[PDB]
Amino acid sequence: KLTLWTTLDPSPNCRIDVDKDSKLTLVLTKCGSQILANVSLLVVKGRFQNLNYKTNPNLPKTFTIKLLFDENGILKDSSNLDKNYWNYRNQYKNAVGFMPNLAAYPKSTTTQSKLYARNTIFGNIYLDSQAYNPVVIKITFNQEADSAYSITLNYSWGKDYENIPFDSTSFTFSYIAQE
Amino acid sequence: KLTLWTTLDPSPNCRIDVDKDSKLTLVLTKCGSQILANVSLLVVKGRFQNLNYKTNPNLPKTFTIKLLFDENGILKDSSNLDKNYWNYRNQYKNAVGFMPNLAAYPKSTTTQSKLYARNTIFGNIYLDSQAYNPVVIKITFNQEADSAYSITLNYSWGKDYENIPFDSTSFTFSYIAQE
Amino acid sequence: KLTLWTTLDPSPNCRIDVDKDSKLTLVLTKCGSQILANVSLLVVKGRFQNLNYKTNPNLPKTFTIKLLFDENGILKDSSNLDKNYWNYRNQYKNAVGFMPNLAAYPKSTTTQSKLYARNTIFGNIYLDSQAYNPVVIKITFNQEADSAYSITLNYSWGKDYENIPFDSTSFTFSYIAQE
Repeated sequence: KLTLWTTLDPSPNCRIDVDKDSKLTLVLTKCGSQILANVSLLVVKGRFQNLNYKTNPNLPKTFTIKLLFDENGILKDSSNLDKNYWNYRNQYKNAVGFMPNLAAYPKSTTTQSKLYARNTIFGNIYLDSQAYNPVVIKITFNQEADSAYSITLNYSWGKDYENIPFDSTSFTFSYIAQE
Repeated sequence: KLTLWTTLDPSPNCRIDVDKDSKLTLVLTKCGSQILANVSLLVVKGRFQNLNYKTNPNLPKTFTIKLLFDENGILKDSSNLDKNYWNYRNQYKNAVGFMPNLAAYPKSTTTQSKLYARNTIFGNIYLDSQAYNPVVIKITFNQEADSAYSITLNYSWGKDYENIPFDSTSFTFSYIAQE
Repeated sequence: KLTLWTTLDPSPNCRIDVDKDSKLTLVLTKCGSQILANVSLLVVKGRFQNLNYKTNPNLPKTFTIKLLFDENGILKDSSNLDKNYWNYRNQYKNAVGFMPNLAAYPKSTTTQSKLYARNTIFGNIYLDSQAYNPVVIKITFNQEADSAYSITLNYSWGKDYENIPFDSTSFTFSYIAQE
C-alpha cells in the first residue's frame, strides 16, 4: 500500500537513448502528506556507460529520465522507465496519493515563461562512490504539459570525465503529496 | 493531526523586512520520533524580490526568518511567519509533537550563547531553478533564548547576483521531535 | 518500536581511536520500506577534538565509525558505537526491519571487493555551525565482510583547519529496509 518502487531486480528497466540502456532504482514511500523518495541510477550500456570526454568530443554532459502519470497516478508507457518494473512493494489501479501535489507544484500556463522554483529539487550525487565525481540531479515536478503529473530527473555534470562509469550514489528527497 | 504546514494558498504569509514581502512554504510531517520537513521560499516584493548587486550597493546577502513557539508549540506573534497561515493539514491548541527536541537541541546556557552544532542543518538550495544560483539555508533549532522552542531559517549567499529573483528550490530535512 | 537510536544521554558513547572519545547521535525511524536516518557527531577528547593542521603535521583528515549487525539486526560489540547506548526510543531481540536491504545493498562477493555505488550516500556537513568548515560524510551499507549488515560512516575533509572543534551539524538521509 505505502511504497511504490522499481523492483530491486538486477535487470535493466529504463531508456535514456535506447531500450534497457539503464537501471533506475526509485522508491517512493508515503508518510502522509509527504512522499519520502530514494533514487540511484546505473547506466548499463551505450554512450553514457563509460564517460570519456578526452576520447569522445561529441558526448553530451546531460540526459533526462521522465516518469509521466495519468489522472489516476498510473505510469504512462511514454515514460523512460519501463511500466513492467513499477509497482507496490509487498499493475495498480490508483496511486494519486504518491503524485506531486498540483497546488504545491503547478503545471506551466500557456502565458507562463517557466515553473515556480518550488517545483524543483537539486541534489549533488557522485559516480563510482567517489566524492571527486560530482553529478547534479535536478528533480522537477509537473513540468510535462501532456501528463496529469510528472517526475523529471535531469542529470548534468561539468567534469571532463576520463573512463568513469555512470554508476551513481543514492539520494533522498521528499515532496508534498496530492492527497 | 500528522502534518503542520503553511497552506498552499498563493497569498504572501511572511515578513523578512515588511509585512507579506514573502511566501514561505513549510511542511512538517510527523513520522513518530522524527519530523520530516520540506521548505521553499519566494520573495514577492521589496529589496530581495529581484537581487542586483551591480545596481544596489547597500543590499545585504542574508536575511533570517524565525518561527518562535511557546511551551504548547503555538507560533508566537513576533515570528516572521503569519500565524493565520500555520495549521494542521485537513487555531490549534497543542503542537509539542512537532517541536524540536530540547534534549537533542538544547537552548544556550546563560554562561554561553553558543549552541552545539547538532542544533544546525545546512542545505545548499538554488534560485530560479538554476544550479549556478546557489544559496545556503542554515536551519537552527532552539537558538531563541526568549521562546520555549524555535526554528530559525538563515539564508545567505556570496554571488553578486544580477537581476535574479529570490525564488528558491525545495529542500528536505528532518529533526528529532520533542515527543 | 519504530525508532532505534543512540540515547540523548550526554555521555560519550563511541570509539574513533580510544574508548569514549566521541558521542554519535544516530536516529533510525522506520517509515515502512525506508529508514529515515538522522546523524551528528561530537568528538569529546583525543587527537580529533580540536583540529589544528598548522601545529600538528601528522594529523589525518579522515576517520571511520562502523555499526556492525548480526543476522537479527543486533549491534555487535566490534562496532565503534557502544551497545549500551543503542536501543528503541520509549537489549533488543530483533531489528531486521531497520537493516539496510541486502538486495538493494549487496555485500562484496569473493570475486569482487567493490560495491555498487548505490550502497553509498554522500553528504556535506559542517563543523562548529559554520558553512566555511565543510566535512564530507560518506555512508556505506553492507561493506563490512564479517557482519550480516553494516552502516559505515567515513568522515573526511580537505581544509587545514586551525583550532576548529570536530562538532558536526546534523544530516538526514534514508535507505531501503531489509523488511
